[PDB]
Amino acid sequence: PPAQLSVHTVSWNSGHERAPTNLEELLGLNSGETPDVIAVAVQGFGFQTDKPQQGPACVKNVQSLLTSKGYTKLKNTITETMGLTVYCLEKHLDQNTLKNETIIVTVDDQKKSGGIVTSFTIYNKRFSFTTSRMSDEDVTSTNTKYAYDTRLDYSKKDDPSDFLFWIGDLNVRVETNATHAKSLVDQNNIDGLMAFDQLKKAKEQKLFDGWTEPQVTFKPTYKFKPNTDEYDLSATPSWTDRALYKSGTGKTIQPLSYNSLTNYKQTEHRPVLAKFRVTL
Ligand code: HEM
Repeated sequence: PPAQLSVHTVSWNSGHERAPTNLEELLGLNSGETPDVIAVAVQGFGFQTDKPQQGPACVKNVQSLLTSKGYTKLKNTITETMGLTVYCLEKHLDQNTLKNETIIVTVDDQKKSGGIVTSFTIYNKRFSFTTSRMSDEDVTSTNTKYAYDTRLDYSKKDDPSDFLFWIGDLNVRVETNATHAKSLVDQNNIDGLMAFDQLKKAKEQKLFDGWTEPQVTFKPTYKFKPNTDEYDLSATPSWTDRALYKSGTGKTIQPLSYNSLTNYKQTEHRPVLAKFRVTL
């Protein structure tokens, strides 16, 4: 059993955008790191129908790259609006104890909002990965717009998981006007603009209760004019794709880095890559 393990997560509200072919940078493998676990979460439209027949390229390109490095895909789960994939180095897996399980929760009759939780155990420690999606206009269990449901929160279980990650666009925005928000961005006053971010509000309302986000030093990841680093000020600049972490059992989870990937400009949101070291 190792004392520690490393986890990379990436999420991207990628909308209708085709998957990129440079996956190495997206997964944080391009400086030669070899994480134990990799989770990838996407939000968008039309994944399950998969009109563009992107599913086949994804599988082929990801499996190429990751199978070479020792990874096994634990699960891919696709809905109309969300994608969650979890990989782990094959050398950590015991078939007999893995208890690899996923649930899908949907909140609306069109199955467009809700979330996905994938969990598995290695070395007698349980990991859970959540992604979620909510629209501004939906009527919800929380009577808020935030992409939280207690059914997706494995920290509220009777037997809570040891390491928990929640990755995606939480539908948390920056609650101030665009002028003021842009001024703070231009001043690099990231903490000043985070003062207006709605995660703290969601937490006051007991949503994402006890979940921690790594310190944010990067500029808002939305809304960009595609292929540029210029904000489109039709929306207040906001942190859309987030990574939250928790333990249910007093385990240490240490963020190593947390950053938006500015090289992926093809769309209005920039992906966010987080790296953690967990102590078993
Ligand atoms: C229109 C856009 C997209 C569509 C329709 C789509 C559709 C799909 C489908 C159908 C699968 C499952 C394929 C199968 O199991 O046979 C899949 C897997 C996947 N997609 Fe997407 N996707 C899209 C965008 C993206 C984007 C932007 C990413 C970003 C990296 C991404 C990452 C993944 C990953 C990692 C898998 C699992 C690959 C594997 O290891 O087998 N997808 N997608």
